[PDB]
Amino acid sequence: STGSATTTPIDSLDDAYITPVQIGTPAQTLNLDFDTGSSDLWVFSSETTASEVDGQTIYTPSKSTTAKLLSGATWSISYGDGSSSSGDVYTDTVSVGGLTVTGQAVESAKKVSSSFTEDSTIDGLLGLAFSTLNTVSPTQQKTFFDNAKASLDSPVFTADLGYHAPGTYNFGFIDTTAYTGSITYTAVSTKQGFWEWTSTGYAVGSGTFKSTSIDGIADTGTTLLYLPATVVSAYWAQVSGAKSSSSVGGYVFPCSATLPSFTFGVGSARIVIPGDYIDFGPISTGSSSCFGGIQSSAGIGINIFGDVALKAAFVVFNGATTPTLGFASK
Ligand SMILES: CN1CCCc2cc(CN)ccc21
Repeated sequence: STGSATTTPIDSLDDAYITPVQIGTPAQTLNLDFDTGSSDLWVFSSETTASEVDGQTIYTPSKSTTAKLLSGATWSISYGDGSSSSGDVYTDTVSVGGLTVTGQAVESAKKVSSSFTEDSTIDGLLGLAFSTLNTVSPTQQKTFFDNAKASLDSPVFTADLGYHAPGTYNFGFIDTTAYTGSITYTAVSTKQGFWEWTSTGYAVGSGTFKSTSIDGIADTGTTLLYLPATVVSAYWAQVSGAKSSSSVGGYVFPCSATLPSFTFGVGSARIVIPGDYIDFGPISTGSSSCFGGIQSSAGIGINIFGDVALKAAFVVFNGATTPTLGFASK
């Protein structure tokens, strides 16, 4: 089997991407945020505290003839920014782009943090990291991809995120028309539950490539590119007037600036992030200070190749017995 679904930016900055997901029978379509940095499929639901729902589409398990309470199971996830959601668990039929999994754990939110309530376009997250990170207790549950894997033509999914435009998540096949050149594959460590890999270096604009190992994760659920402070300082030093602002929470730059590209290495290959992809717009409406798309990871504990980096590439998440990541230009 295969599946193919379009993923659409939630706003004009590409802060996140939503993909329609069919849950239950008859289908209830929710727009979920496919997250390769986490491993829970959770949704706003008829069980979510009413004051914490503000415009999201909800899953109502009592209206699905295939929903079944997973007795005794609860979940609770804290994200890296401090956001959180928790609740109970149903199993139900879940389909993405024509690919159907029966018995998928659908984690129904009873509580969500304000950051989620405020995002009316996101109806939940569909985790695509390794199932070892799934938070369901007392019986950990598998991700949608893990459940689908054996049925897929090939045990892979691909992320092809658009810049200011829709893109595609495919399951079970490589679309060889979706990228240019060849795909360069690189090793993955699953020891932390992430799609963790080592970039071979970077360049700023037309500058020379610096060969240096940068361990990080491929994370579709994070917006920005978080890299070591040395790398990030080298990037922003090429933007006149750019500076790190403790009050704003990162590097900012004059909105009148033209930003240089940023290149990262994948083995001997190179992925170029155009300068425009690094502009996240005014820090507040009407400001002439703009927020940068490359930020320091120093306070995180891990480097994160988020959407800023991934949308410059066609990315293969190869879930074979020994997983690997593939990157191609496009
Ligand atoms: C608060 N917020 C809502 C928008 C989508 C989303 C995704 C993640 C996963 N990195 C964390 C928070 C969050």
